[PDB]
Amino acid sequence: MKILVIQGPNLNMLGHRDPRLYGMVTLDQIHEIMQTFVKQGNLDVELEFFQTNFEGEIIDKIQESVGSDYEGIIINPGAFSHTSIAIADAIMLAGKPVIEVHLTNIQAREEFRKNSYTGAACGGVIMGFGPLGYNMALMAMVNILAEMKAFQE
Amino acid sequence: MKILVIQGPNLNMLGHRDPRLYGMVTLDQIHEIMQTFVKQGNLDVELEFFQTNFEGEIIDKIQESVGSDYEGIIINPGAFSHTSIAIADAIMLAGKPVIEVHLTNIQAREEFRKNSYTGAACGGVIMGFGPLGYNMALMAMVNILAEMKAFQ
Amino acid sequence: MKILVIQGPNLNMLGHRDPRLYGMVTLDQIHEIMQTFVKQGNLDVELEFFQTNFEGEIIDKIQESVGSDYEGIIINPGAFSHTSIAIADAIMLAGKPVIEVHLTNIQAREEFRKNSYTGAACGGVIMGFGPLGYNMALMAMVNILAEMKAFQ
Amino acid sequence: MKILVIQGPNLNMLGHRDPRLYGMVTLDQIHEIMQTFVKQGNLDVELEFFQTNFEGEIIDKIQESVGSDYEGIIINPGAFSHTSIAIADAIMLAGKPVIEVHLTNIQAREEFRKNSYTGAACGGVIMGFGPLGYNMALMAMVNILAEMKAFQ
Amino acid sequence: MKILVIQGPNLNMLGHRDPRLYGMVTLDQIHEIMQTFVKQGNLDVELEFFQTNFEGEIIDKIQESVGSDYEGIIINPGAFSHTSIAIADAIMLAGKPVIEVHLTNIQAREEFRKNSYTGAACGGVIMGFGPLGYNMALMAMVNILAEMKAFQE
Amino acid sequence: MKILVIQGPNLNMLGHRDPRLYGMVTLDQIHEIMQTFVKQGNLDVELEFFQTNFEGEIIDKIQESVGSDYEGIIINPGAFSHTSIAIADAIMLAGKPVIEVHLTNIQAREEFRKNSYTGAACGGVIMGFGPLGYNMALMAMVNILAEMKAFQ
Amino acid sequence: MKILVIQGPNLNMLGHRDPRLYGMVTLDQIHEIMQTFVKQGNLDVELEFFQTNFEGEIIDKIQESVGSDYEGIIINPGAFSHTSIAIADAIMLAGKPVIEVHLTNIQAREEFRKNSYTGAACGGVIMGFGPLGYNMALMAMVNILAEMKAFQE
Amino acid sequence: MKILVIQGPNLNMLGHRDPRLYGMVTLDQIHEIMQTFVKQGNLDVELEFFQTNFEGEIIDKIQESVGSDYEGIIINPGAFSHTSIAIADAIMLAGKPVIEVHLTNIQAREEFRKNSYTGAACGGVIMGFGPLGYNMALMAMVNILAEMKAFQE
Amino acid sequence: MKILVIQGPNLNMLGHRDPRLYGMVTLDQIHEIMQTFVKQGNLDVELEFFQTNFEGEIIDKIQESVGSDYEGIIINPGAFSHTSIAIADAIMLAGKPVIEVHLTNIQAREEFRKNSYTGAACGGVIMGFGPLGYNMALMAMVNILAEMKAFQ
Amino acid sequence: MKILVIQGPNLNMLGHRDPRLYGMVTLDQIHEIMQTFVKQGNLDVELEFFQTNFEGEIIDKIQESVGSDYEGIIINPGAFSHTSIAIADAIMLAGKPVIEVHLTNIQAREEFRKNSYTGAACGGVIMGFGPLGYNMALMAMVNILAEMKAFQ
Amino acid sequence: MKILVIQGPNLNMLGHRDPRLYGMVTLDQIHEIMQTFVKQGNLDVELEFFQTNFEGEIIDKIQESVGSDYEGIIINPGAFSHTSIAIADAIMLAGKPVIEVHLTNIQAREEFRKNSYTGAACGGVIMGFGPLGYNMALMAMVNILAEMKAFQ
Amino acid sequence: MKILVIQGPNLNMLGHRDPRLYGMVTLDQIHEIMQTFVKQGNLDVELEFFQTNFEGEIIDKIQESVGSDYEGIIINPGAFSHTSIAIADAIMLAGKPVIEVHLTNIQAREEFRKNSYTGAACGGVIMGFGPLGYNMALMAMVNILAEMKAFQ
Ligand SMILES: C/C=C/c1cc2c(s1)[C@@H](O)[C@H](O)C[C@]2(O)C(=O)O
Ligand SMILES: C/C=C/c1cc2c(s1)[C@@H](O)[C@H](O)C[C@]2(O)C(=O)O
Ligand SMILES: C/C=C/c1cc2c(s1)[C@@H](O)[C@H](O)C[C@]2(O)C(=O)O
Ligand SMILES: C/C=C/c1cc2c(s1)[C@@H](O)[C@H](O)C[C@]2(O)C(=O)O
Ligand SMILES: C/C=C/c1cc2c(s1)[C@@H](O)[C@H](O)C[C@]2(O)C(=O)O
Ligand SMILES: C/C=C/c1cc2c(s1)[C@@H](O)[C@H](O)C[C@]2(O)C(=O)O
Ligand SMILES: C/C=C/c1cc2c(s1)[C@@H](O)[C@H](O)C[C@]2(O)C(=O)O
Ligand SMILES: C/C=C/c1cc2c(s1)[C@@H](O)[C@H](O)C[C@]2(O)C(=O)O
Ligand SMILES: C/C=C/c1cc2c(s1)[C@@H](O)[C@H](O)C[C@]2(O)C(=O)O
Ligand SMILES: C/C=C/c1cc2c(s1)[C@@H](O)[C@H](O)C[C@]2(O)C(=O)O
Ligand SMILES: C/C=C/c1cc2c(s1)[C@@H](O)[C@H](O)C[C@]2(O)C(=O)O
Ligand SMILES: C/C=C/c1cc2c(s1)[C@@H](O)[C@H](O)C[C@]2(O)C(=O)O
Repeated sequence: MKILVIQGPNLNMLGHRDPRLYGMVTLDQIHEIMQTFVKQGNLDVELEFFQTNFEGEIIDKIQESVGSDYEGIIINPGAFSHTSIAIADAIMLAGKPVIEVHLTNIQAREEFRKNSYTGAACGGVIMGFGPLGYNMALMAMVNILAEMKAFQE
Repeated sequence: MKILVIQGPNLNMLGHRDPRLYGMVTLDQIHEIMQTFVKQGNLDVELEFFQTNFEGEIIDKIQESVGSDYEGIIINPGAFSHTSIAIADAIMLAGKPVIEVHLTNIQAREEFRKNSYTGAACGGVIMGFGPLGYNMALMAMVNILAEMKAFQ
Repeated sequence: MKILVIQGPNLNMLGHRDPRLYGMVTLDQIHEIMQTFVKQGNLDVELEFFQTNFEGEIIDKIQESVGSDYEGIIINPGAFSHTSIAIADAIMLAGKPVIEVHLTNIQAREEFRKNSYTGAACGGVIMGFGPLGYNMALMAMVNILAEMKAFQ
Repeated sequence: MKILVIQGPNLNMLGHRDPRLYGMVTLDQIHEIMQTFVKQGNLDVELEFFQTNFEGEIIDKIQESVGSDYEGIIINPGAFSHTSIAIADAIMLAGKPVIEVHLTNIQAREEFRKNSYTGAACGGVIMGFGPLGYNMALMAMVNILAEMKAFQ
Repeated sequence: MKILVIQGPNLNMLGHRDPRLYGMVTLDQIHEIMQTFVKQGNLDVELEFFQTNFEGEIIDKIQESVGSDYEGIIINPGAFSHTSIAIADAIMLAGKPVIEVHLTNIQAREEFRKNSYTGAACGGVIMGFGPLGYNMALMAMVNILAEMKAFQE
Repeated sequence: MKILVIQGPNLNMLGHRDPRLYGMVTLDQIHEIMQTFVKQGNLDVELEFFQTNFEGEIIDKIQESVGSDYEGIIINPGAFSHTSIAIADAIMLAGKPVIEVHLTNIQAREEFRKNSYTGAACGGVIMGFGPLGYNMALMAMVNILAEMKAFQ
Repeated sequence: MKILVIQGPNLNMLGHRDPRLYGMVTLDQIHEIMQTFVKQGNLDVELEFFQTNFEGEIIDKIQESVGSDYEGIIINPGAFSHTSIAIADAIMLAGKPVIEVHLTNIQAREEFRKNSYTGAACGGVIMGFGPLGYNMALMAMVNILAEMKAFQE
Repeated sequence: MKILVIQGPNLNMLGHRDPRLYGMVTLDQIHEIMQTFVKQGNLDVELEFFQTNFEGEIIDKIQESVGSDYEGIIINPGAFSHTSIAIADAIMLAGKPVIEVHLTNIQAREEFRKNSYTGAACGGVIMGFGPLGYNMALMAMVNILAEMKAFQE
Repeated sequence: MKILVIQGPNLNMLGHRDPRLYGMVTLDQIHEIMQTFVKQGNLDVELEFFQTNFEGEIIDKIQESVGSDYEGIIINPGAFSHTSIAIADAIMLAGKPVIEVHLTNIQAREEFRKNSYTGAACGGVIMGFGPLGYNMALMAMVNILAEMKAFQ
Repeated sequence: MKILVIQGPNLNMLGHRDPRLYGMVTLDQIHEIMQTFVKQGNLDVELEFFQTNFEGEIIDKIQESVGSDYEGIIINPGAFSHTSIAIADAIMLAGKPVIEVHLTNIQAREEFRKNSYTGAACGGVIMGFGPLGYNMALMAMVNILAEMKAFQ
Repeated sequence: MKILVIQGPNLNMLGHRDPRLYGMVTLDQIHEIMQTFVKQGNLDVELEFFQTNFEGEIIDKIQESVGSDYEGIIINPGAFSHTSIAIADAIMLAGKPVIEVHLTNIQAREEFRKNSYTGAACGGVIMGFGPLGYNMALMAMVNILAEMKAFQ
Repeated sequence: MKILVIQGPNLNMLGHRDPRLYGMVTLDQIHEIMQTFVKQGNLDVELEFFQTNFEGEIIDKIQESVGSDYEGIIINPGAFSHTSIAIADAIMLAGKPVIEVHLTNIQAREEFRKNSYTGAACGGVIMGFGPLGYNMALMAMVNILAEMKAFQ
């Protein structure tokens, strides 16, 4: 099964900036950890990784999850989580399972980070586990897609 | 007269997703309905259609309108209606007629859809008629322009 | 089909006061324009016009609509748009098409004009086109009704 | 005991519109149910019923309750509950017991129904029991009037 | 000159209810005091008195101040002061001077009395002087209409 | 009919403290008044009374109403009305009729008493009648239970 | 009887700045108009005029209305109307009648002018009549002090 | 390692009430699934399960995580998530890792569920995965405690 | 005189956790300091100490105070200060002196600590002095009681 | 040690006005009570008293404290507590102990008295004890200073 | 050019207190830095410096700028920026260019510093550059005064 | 010094639309004025200019400032100032000085312009001076870079 990992604005700077707040592990390193999670689990999962600082590129990518190629999305929308009704609508419209991940606990930071339009549109949200949250999302997504398959059969 | 029809984020997914909310007519089907409204009315209107999920492509397109080709805009900014001061400002600086259309009644949904920066910047707003709203906007734009050329 | 045109408080003062805000066409002149739109289109539409400054007369009239004479309402509730839950409720219980019209763009004036209880209760809202907005509403109501009789 | 039952706007449409929210029992049926309750408990109570969509008619009627004819009021102000400081003041100035009734639970619907200016002016408030709430009010009104008289 | 005195909902109950809050002087007594103010001043003023509990009657009356019969309005809108955008618009549209009077200080009571849509539409507001406020409004209106006349000449 | 009457925090201090606000009738007296009301109307109703200052004991007790012993609850949550989402959820999950009672009019006191999470979860709410409100609730509960059974 | 007229911050610039908003009549001219109002009425009133841009000077002056010399105060607190809980408390503590005057209608301007801590502390408020409001306050104060005298006797 | 699973008010009614909103799987069934997760993983984890409808019992239990017996807590505070500053403080004071779990997405329900005092106090939050969220929390906690151990050595 | 010292949720963890926020003196050490303040002053004061994490145990204890044993309460409600209308109400109905103490300055922390329902219900509040605040409260309670017995 | 006692606007009117709100003891009487508390305790405390209605005189005085004469401030800013960021800032920059006192419980009055910029800037706040609050502050300041000289 | 530099409350404590927030450069040093900037660019500018903790002295001084002596004002109102509608009005009534300066970024501190009534009244606002901001203001003031004169 | 000047959405329309609000000077003219300012003060500064209507292009460009090419950024984010937490975070993560400029005074326009997420992330903010503000920023940037180097 194909799982699309979408990483939003500023995430490409992971490990390179503000280690104290977001950690030393880079985005390329998180994605290799996700692939090793699959390999070791022998999961029937093909991951695709996509990062962008553009709202419109995120939406275009989500819409491309139309065709029977991608089954689920794992998304960290970054700061667009708090502001983008347009990505939230794209998630609602996608009609495939979407899981939201935040490295930090967005309940425990500035008041302006508390709202997540996107996260409200997603089936589930994971926050404050750093990079591990992404392996937690994989685990979850595999289970959700298998349970959807059982129900269809 | 040249009329530019701008369709904002997610609008291209019409008729393919969430039919009970946004209906079964696709974006291509709305646009051919608008064309038929023109043809069948022998209106002297040349339509151009543009869809995008990018706020900046919308601004670029509104600014591209400045050069005596395009005379009015009919815009559905989608979710950017509620969030984009930047598009509101582009509308303000465009210095020609802009009508906002919404498929749904944005007073009757989530609280976060009630604010419209863009609609506040347009001369007129139409909402809740589905696709017919775009034909309503055409009727308006043609009367507005007609009346503008007489007053000049 | 019978269409009822309800004009709320102050609307009768049109063209006699504050022309730079609400224009120079009077309420009688808008209504004869709507009639001409019907006649000149050979629409099978019988218009009835009603103006009042009384919230209760508006409710009475919406309820009087219940009996298979009137098929849709075109309403400009005036200032009651922003304050009258009671008219919103009458609209909800009326069980037929209601379109709200506003002469001005109520997203672009005082903050207290942004809320519309009534417009939230209507299928569609039109604002900011001046008098033309009522012709836009007629076009809509006729298409809505047409489409309703086919689906029955 | 002469007890005035005032029914506010839209209440005359009971049973005739939106049965799923407000029930199939009509206003006339509720008033027969109140008389049946007065009989089958031998309350020395004479009911007077008054329905209106006019705020001012409700205020006129409350003021009429000045003369030693009517001893208490049972009121369902409808949507005026949420908006009418004028009816709340009329209640306050009346100096007779008033009891507010709502068919629905106005803590469990839209946010705009939670405020009741009127309810706050009343001695007590009943909500969410449908037509029975009016009998519950009768029960309390007879009791309140008894207490006042024992004190006299 | 003709001055219209509009008294809003509940005002007809003055002196008869809640003396403690609104006083012992009745509405009919305030209006006789206003007429005696004119008579004694030898003011060229004809007063018309109108009370109603209907928003629509107030608006109808204000609109009737169209014809060159009434020059100014003195209004106590009562509780409609706080709620009626429709009366505020009627005042704005009237294009004759309108003065708002409150018996009580509506800054010193419930929070819901603080907003006055109507008072914001009026040229001036007088509050908290009881019945005297109405003679204060007369004095003011006479002066305003005389000053308007001088300016036109 | 087994009907559980739950009385929330501070309610056991009735009559013993602040008589001017909450009356001189004690909680024990209110419960005798409820039994007297069941007798003098031959309601086939058995009352169980429970008072506590613990939120969790109220939730434990509502959950106990799972087994086909207790058919309905009459609750005065006290100050937990304004604060306890946990009791409101217990009410929602109970799937038996619940009716909320307050001695005072909680629309007419401090701003912090106006919210009732619990009341919103209940089928109906009664306030401002003092001890009588509990009898009013009984009346409604017996009726609600009858309607449910006729439907069964 | 002695009536103290307190004029708050910026009022000394009347007639000299922003004529369009506050008028051409200067503060010294308003005070002469008030004195002519007394003279012509033959009112038993001695006026004292005091302007200051200092909150503390206003409060000190109000407290000086302790001794049986001043019977009433007519105050335009200016912008301190909206901000000074300290002047509002001084008014409450004074226990003599105080009337608030605004040249403009503070209901019809910026949202930040709508609150009047001071005006809520005063028995009455007059706003939007320009200079005339001060003669309206005099009229009112004379009537209030005479009515207080009758009641004491 | 000992992991304490705290389940808050109403959770004991899982599977028995409102299946549509919270599911058919009971609380006792979730806890057996967590134990099978451990057994199958061969994790060095001893689970203790505790449910209560009492705020004070939750706090007492958290404080009992003082002694070097329990290393981490997995908590679903239920409705106390939104209201209990006292449990949030107990979490802050505990100085052991605490993970918050919600069955539902509390961003996508009533406005009153959006605030989580407790979740802000926790290192991480998981929401909207139903029962699976608890196995996701276990996975996370095992990883967090192992990483803490490596760092101490 | 008997003085009851009530310490609310988490207070028992003092000096064992978060020393930089709440200090290094334990709850037992504060209480023996209060005892020494009494002894060393030969005050005629008998202290009783009570800590709990349960809102209902606090209410129970305030109500238990009603019987002419206990003359005043010194309370630190902890986090319940900000949330418990139920304890505020218990304080109001207790009908004797209650002083609230907080170790920290609750005006100078998170916004959610600024509201104190309980402190609004107490005669006096002390905050920000650490443990010394409890000795300050003792000094106050003894002067308050002294002055109360003279006035009786 | 030198302790400066600053009394803000209106405080000089104590005991001469509104006795039921602020009591009958004058400002001079409070200050001689504080002196007696010192003398009778043989505290090594030299008090200086300052009252003013001027925000700037308060700031001037706090800044004048900078020079090794004055060691701590006891302040009642009066109404400036709720409005003066400028005094809050002066307190922050003063770099020595400041205790705020209020005669009344400012959590239990108008909503506009609940905010205290100044009290948020002080180490400790005392409110609701009347004049005794100033003796409480003295006790605190002496213990705070004592403890500060030992730690140096 | 005579340019008045007004420094508001607490500003005279620069360098003497809280160096970590406001720097180690004193107010006197900032004013020498401004003179050095006028020299090393030959601005025909004469500076006058005025610091005060009194709102009324700031208003008195702004009013003094009436007479054709002072052509512009450079002001750092301190905390009065956030609270003084009176100083904002004095700025508005002055009819000479005024420029506001803050040492710190008042968008990046407490929520209560974000509002500036004064800044809103000024032609421009500078923040977050420390002492340099005053030179930046000088630069703009000389330019603004030039533009006005070219126009003259 | 390589200094990047980023100009946000709508800024390329300077001088071409709404001259009354934003002036007649074009973006190209502002950038020549900045070069002229660098010359006539011999700042060893090389400017790079970048304008875009795309939020993501602004973030891409700020990230490009990672490599030791560009030492500081001067940014006018346009309307993204009020809405873009994403650009504010890019500013924060950049770890080079950034200075925000606005042509207009964003404290003196609509309420929706007062918030600046970006400005809050920046070292300083300049507003209301028109084109000159960019030179003021240059002045500060060269200084800030000097201070950092002296420290190096
Ligand atoms: C290199 C930057 C990573 C960021 C992650 C996030 C950012 S910025 C923020 O813009 C957002 O508020 C929270 C966030 O999505 C997270 O914690 O994962
Ligand atoms: C295929 C999606 C169409 C949408 C239309 C709209 C969306 S999403 C929403 O994002 C917006 O709130 C309302 C809206 O502009 C409309 O009703 O036309
Ligand atoms: C002659 C007055 C006409 C009015 C129209 C309207 C008014 S007043 C207002 O009271 C309302 O806010 C807007 C409005 O409904 C519209 O623009 O059509
Ligand atoms: C036929 C309509 C009945 C209505 C009743 C009510 C309405 S409308 C509403 O306008 C109001 O909010 C609640 C209400 O008073 C009730 O539940 O009884
Ligand atoms: C007999 C009732 C007189 C009233 C006057 C007024 C009422 S009710 C109120 O409804 C309104 O809030 C204030 C008011 O207009 C006034 O003080 O004059
Ligand atoms: C002896 C105390 C009785 C109380 C009742 C109530 C209290 S306290 C309050 O805590 C609550 O706000 C209202 C209330 O439920 C009622 O009016 O019945
Ligand atoms: C020369 C300035 C006169 C002013 C008067 C007033 C000002 S400023 C304002 O500071 C205030 O908002 C209203 C005001 O008190 C009034 O209209 O009288
Ligand atoms: C049987 C009830 C389970 C509940 C779970 C929850 C409840 S009630 C709620 O009280 C809370 O808002 C969310 C919640 O913690 C969750 O989704 O896990
Ligand atoms: C060991 C924990 C002590 C606490 C004290 C307090 C807590 S937690 C808090 O929960 C409360 O907000 C403030 C408080 O009451 C105080 O400062 O005394
Ligand atoms: C003689 C006036 C005394 C005052 C004291 C106070 C006042 S006015 C008030 O202006 C302030 O809100 C509370 C206060 O500081 C206190 O209770 O000590
Ligand atoms: C020695 C104190 C200097 C201060 C400056 C300022 C203060 S206090 C504050 O009171 C204000 O909020 C911001 C301010 O104007 C600035 O950053 O320049
Ligand atoms: C040609 C448009 C220029 C604009 C500038 C600005 C705009 S639009 C606005 O979108 C923004 O609120 C303020 C602003 O950044 C400024 O004053 O420089």
